[PDB]
Formats: sequence, structure tokens, C-alpha cells
Amino acid sequence: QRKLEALIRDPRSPINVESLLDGLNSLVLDLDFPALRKNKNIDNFLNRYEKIVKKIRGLQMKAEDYDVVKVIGRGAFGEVQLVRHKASQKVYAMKLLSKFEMIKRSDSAFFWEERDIMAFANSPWVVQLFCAFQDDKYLYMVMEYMPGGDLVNLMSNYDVPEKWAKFYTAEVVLALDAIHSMGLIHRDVKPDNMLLDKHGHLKLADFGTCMKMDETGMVHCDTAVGTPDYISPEVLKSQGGDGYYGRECDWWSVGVFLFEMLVGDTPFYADSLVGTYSKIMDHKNSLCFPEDAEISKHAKNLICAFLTDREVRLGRNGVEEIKQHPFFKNDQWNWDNIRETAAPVVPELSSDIDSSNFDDIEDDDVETFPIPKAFVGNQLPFIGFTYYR
Amino acid sequence: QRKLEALIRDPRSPINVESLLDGLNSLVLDLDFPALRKNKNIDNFLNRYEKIVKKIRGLQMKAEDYDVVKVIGRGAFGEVQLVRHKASQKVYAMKLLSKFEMIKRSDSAFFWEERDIMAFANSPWVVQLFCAFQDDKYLYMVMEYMPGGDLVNLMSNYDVPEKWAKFYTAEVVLALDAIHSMGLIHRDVKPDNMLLDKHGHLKLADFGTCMKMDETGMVHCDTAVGTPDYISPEVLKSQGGDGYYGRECDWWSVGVFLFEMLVGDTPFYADSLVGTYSKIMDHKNSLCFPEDAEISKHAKNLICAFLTDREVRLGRNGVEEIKQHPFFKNDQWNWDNIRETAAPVVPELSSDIDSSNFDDIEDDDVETFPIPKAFVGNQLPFIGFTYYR
Repeated sequence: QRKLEALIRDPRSPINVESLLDGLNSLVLDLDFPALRKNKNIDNFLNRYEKIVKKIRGLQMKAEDYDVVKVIGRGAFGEVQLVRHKASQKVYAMKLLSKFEMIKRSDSAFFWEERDIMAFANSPWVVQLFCAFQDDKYLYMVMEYMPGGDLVNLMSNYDVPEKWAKFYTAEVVLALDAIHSMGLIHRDVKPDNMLLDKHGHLKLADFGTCMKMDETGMVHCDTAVGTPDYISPEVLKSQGGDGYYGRECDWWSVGVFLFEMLVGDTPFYADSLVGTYSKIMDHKNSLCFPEDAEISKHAKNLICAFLTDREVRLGRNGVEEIKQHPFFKNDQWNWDNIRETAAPVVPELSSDIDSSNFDDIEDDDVETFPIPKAFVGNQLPFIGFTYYR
Repeated sequence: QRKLEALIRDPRSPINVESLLDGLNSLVLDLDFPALRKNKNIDNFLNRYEKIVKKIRGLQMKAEDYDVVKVIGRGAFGEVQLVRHKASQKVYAMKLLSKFEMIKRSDSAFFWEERDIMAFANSPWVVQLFCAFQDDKYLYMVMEYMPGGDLVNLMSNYDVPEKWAKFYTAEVVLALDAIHSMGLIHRDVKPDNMLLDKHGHLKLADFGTCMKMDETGMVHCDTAVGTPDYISPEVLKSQGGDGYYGRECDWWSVGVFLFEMLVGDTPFYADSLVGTYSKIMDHKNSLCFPEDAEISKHAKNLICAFLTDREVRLGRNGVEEIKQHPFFKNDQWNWDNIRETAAPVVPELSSDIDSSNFDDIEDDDVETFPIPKAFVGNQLPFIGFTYYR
């Protein structure tokens, strides 16, 4: 029996126990429709394993194990709800992901893996996955709660000075170097994904965009982000084609971040989605700083070093030349130790479910798979998704 | 997450690792067809597990681990072969059960339940199952080799005197009591199913007939045959209606066995099948012993006590009254020690693959499932069938 139990044991293996449970659990859902039960063999199968399957679903991991405290986000695929695992009394942030909606129409995988290789790295710059489970209608992702909110809410609540901008930019740079060292590139760095913890220190979150690189250090996918205020030219060019951009697409985003933090608006803002795309494409000519908004030459120099063609953009020789940039001189922190210095904005958190750093959200009614006639097997793409710390 | 791992661990459970691996392996077998793979979900799933599945199938116990010494039986569902496990060098008998011929004849069940009840109870009176597994075409049951042949062979080689018949009947009685105690009725007691071990002692074998009982100990259906000469009148009338029978059908078969063993022919023999059925329905009238063929007044008595209507048949008030019949007097064996006394026929056996107590066999075949055009799940009914000690 030698190697068999070992393949089942390895928690990274695709045929460990919780994958076998996912598999059998999915197969049941794809066969329990009163059309398919006309088949002799399908009916007998369900009649035996139906009972014990619901007993499993009871013991496994379920939305009922958690209390919905408040809704802190949405979502387009689901919600971001502040939850308290009743058994552990612990607080988490849970992202619901509608399946069906998760069928972005062409090719998929496996799918997760990006989030897998992040969790198994446990960087303190990346919002951390603890548990991940599913039912018939949703994928569930249980993350560490970030009670300081995102940097959208921060910039809308403060006039960010350059002393703060150094700090938040530096921690983003250290987070991107962390993700890049895992073999991934983010492709969606924006203030929505920059989240602050108990102490006002920043972590990056993956909203499903991170991708593992070539052996050329490239990625070439297809799959989008919708609004482009923070997206580089090489990514926009490639949505039509494929089209191989490197890790330096993320450093463009840092430049956009630093512009918005010091200026008040994004560099290529426009009413229309079109106008922003065309303005980003025309960045050699469209980028400019407002007449008033006073900005140090060092800061203005760094922004422009990030917002150029990816041929000459700052940081495609490695991250070291980002750290050397004069804008990052300060009396308060070293790159060596910044995550244990004092943050500029420490949140005033009064309890462990304080969510005052998250805007309120209305109650919006969900859409799902069509009931099939013949076996279509909608659930097979999620065999292996369930994950336990 | 407590007694979930209890469920998978326990090999009594219907969803241990074997059932989960059976589950996955069937899911792949039923889905890998060029027709169904126009579906993207199904193709995506297969591309992920296809490879690692063939790996398991290789690791798992499989028909190649066994050398085939000789075919000793057959077997409308497949042959019975004397095999030798290559790693353990041990000798077993292996039944093959064509999956195609198993679904047709009949519904449904389960099945292999009976045999789990029998395996995990492990009576020395019942042929012992050791391993059980499957591939795409066949089912496989590895049992202990019974090198002394069946009692059809014995009765055809020896004029059996009464002192021998006392022994063999006694062991059939103790064996049926074991099976009955387990909540099973055999429904198929006949010399074919009575096999002799190295020492000349007797065990019963299930040929897929044993059935699990009532809350009292008496359940119905048919299904079924037993086998024409040995069927009780209640099983024969039972094809609907007020048709319902318990353990007392096996005790009819004991009496038929004792008639043949002492007379040389079955009590209700006939050229046609319908001749035997009509004699059995007319058993108050058709049973009679050849005047010459000498039968002690006790052997006549026991036979006639078994061969009557079910409500006056020996064994309705339990087995204890079968044991104190005047026929079972002897000086050789008690009822608590009989299986450690001298059997009347010990087969001298030259090696551990001697098969001289089994006739020769041959004549090729093979035949399996029509290729599906959509999903039909022809491998679903066998999920959970894999068994190991």
C-alpha cells in the first residue's frame, strides 16, 4: 500500500481526504435533479450515499459555523462580511464567491493555486487565508480581518503628507517584493487592496488577480481587471492578445498610488472608461501635476520614474534601486525594520468587531446555475478547493 | 471536525477512503469518453485527475498481483480461478464477476452487504473473504481456497454410508446456524456450495444468494431462483402475493441434501424443470424412498421432518431440536467439538496448488458496456465495493 497513503496524506496533493470529500460531495450535487434520476444507476447511487453525505456537510465547515456581524464589502461575486466563528469566538473577514458567476466564460483551471502558494508562504505583507470551504452556491474564503480599512478610505479622510506617503509607499514596495519572490505578480495593485491592521500597518490582498510567472518571469493571461486607473500600459495592450508582461506592471501601480496620495486624484482620471484607457496609453503626453498642489522634486521624480515605458521604468533591475530613491530618506524607519516602527495612522479600535473604518452597504436575489437536463457537471471545477489551515 | 475523521477511519463506514477512491475512480471511468468531453467542465476535471488516477489504480490491489494457476469453476458471471499472490506467495480462489452481467440480474442493491456482514463476522463455517477489488470490466473476490472440492464430487465418488452422512449433515447444520445468527438466510443450500478444506471439514459458500433478514428473522422478495432440486415449496410459490419467507427454507434444503446423500438421487428429480417444481408443490404426495435403498428409520425420520410444510418443519423452534435427533447419535463427535474430529474423507494433497478435486474447464467470451453518448454512470453501483483485511 506504500506510497498510496502518502499521496492521500500530503495536504498539497489533489487526492487528499478533503479533495476526495469535495469530489464525492460535488458528484452528488450534479446528479440530484429529478431528470437525471430516471437513470437506474444514478438513482440507486444517490439513495445510498444521500444520508451520509448530509451528515458530512454538517460536520465539515459551513456558513452556519460563523456569525455575520456586519457587511463590510461587495463584491460583484458576493459580499465581504465580518464574521465570528462561534466555536472559536474568533473574528474573521469572509469573502463569498458565487459559483456560476465564477465561470468567467473561457478557460479556468485550478483557479486556486495562486492563493494556495500564497497561504503556504505566510508573508506578513499579504492578507492571510485561514480556512476556505464551499457549498452548492458559494465559495467561502476566511481571511484575517483588517480593521484599519483600505487606503481609499484613508485618503478620503486625510490630507496625506509626504512623510506618510513615504511610509505607505515603502510598505507596498516591500509587499510587492514579497509577492514577486513567491513567483507571483499581482496585476491589480490599487488602494482597494491595501489594507491596514490593528496597528496601522499595510498588507496587500489578492482579489483573484495574482498569477504565477513563466520561467522567463512573464505571465500571459487573458483575464482582466475592469477599471484601469491603476493599470499599466503593457497590461492594457495585452487584453486583446495575451500578451506577456513581467513583474514591472506592479511598479507602475505604485506610481499611480503615489500620485493619488499626494495630488488628490489619479493621474489619468477621466469621466469615461474610454478616456482613462486612452489617457493611460498616451501617458508620455498626458501625465502632469496640477499647478497648485506642491510636491517635492524627489516625490515628483519617483512618480515619473514609475510612470514611463516598461523599458526604462524604475525597478526592472530589481527592487534595490527602488529603495535607493532619495524620496525614501527619513528619520523614522529603515527598510530593514519598517513593520515594527510606528504607523502614521493608528486606528482607534474600541472593540474586536469595530468596523467604523468600513463604509456601510445596502442590502441589494442571487442567480445561480440553471437546473440541468442531462449531466453537465457544474461542480467538478471546485473539487480540491476546500482548504483548512 | 471531530468524528468526521472517525467516519473515514472506520472500515464499517460507507465512506472510508476506499469508498472515496472508488467514488473518484468511477467518476473518471464514466466521464472519459470523447463524446462527454466536448463539455468544458468535464474535460477540465479529467485533465486534472486522469493522470493521478491511473497512478492510484496502479498502487491499489489489482488483478496483476495474482498469478493464475488454474480455472476451477464457472460461472455464468465469470470464472473461478486458483490464484497465487505474487508478493505474499499465498494461494486463494478468485471469483470474477462481469460488471456488465451484474447490473442486469438484477436490482440493485447495494448487494455486497451480505458479504460484509459475512466477512466481518468471520465464521469458521463460511468460506472466508480476504480481499475484494474491481477494474473497469470485472469485480474480484479473493477467498480461501477449499482444496477438498465440493460434495457433488464426493457423493459421485463414494457410496456414502450413514456414519459419513451424520458428519456432513451436522456440519451443514452448524454452518446454517452461524449464517442465521448473523441475520442472513442462505436461500441456496446445495452440495455445490458445500466445500471441503485441507482437512476434509465443510464450509458453506455464498454464491450471491444470502439475504439480510426482517426484524423477526424472515424476509421476502424474489428475484430469484435457488436451484430447482433444492428449492423449498414456500420459496417456489413466492413470486408476489402472500409471498414471504424466513430461515426455514434452508432447513428444507438440508433434508434434500440428506436424501441425495443416502439414496443417490434427489427426492424430487425429474427430466424437465417443471417436473421438479410440480413434484415439490406436491411433496406431501411425491416424496417416497425406493424400498430397497436401505435407510435407517432415523434417517428417514429426519429427512421427513425437514421435508414438510414450513409450519411443522424441523428448525422452526430453533436449531437445538435438530441437534437432539436420534440420527445424530455416534461416538466420534459432539456438537461442540465436531470440527476438530476426524472427518470421514481427508483428501491427500501433494502441493498447495493441487486441484484434483475440481474438474477441468474451458471455452473462452468477454463482453462489456456499450459506449455512452451522454453520462449514464455505469460504474456508480460498484462504489464502495472495495474491501481489504
